[PDB]
Amino acid sequence: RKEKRKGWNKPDAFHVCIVSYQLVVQDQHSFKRKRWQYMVLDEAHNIKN
DNA sequence: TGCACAGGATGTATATATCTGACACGTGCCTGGAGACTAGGGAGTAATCCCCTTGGCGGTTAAAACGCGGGGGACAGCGCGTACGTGCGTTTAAGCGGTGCTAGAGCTGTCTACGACCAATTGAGCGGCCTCGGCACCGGGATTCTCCAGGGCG
Repeated sequence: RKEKRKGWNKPDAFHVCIVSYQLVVQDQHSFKRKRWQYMVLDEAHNIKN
């Protein structure tokens, strides 16, 4: 993940990113820094709580 | 003449009177033993609330666990030599017996500052709160920093 995040910030290396549900719990501090346009949730019956 | 002896002239442990030191016994003045009054500090209870558990499925991650290569560092063997161990004679100085002192250690009245004990005020310090600027974590990039392969050199 560090190797994925070293081409991350300054330029645009991707038009979309694929991140698992549970990884945003640990990496929430890193993912909250970058601005985003669309964040979509699959099978929302998880987050329902 | 060469020799044994009878008694004095010195030693020497032996037995007796004598000199410290420590245990043992008989007192009387600062201690304990005990009796009564006060009272606030300790034993006991009625909510309480508040964080701390109960029991176990799964999914996933970061940390724990195992496995091999080998590199270098622990470690055994062994020779050296000088640095203390051991043994003499020679000296300086403490141990100890005894002395003349004193100046500071040590027990006792005076009173007098001066701190113990107790009402009245409050304000400075403690419970409650709610923010934002310093802090937490990480990318970007430059910088250093060590690892490995010649090769010019033995």
